[PDB]
Amino acid sequence: VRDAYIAKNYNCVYECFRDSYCNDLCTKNGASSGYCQWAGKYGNACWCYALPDNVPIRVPGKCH
Repeated sequence: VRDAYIAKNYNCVYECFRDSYCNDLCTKNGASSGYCQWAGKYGNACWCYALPDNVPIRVPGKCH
């Protein structure tokens, strides 16, 4: 499992503004927790906590 910017299709996240949405989103994939986090490198995103292993999260620089 991991803590990271969850991906969508091609190393892109869910640009969310409702931590709660994440709290539901991440765990919905099987994460233990879920919060929307933001940094800059890739902007804002959902930081899934203890997200399972089958979900390639994203960290490239730019989504594509």
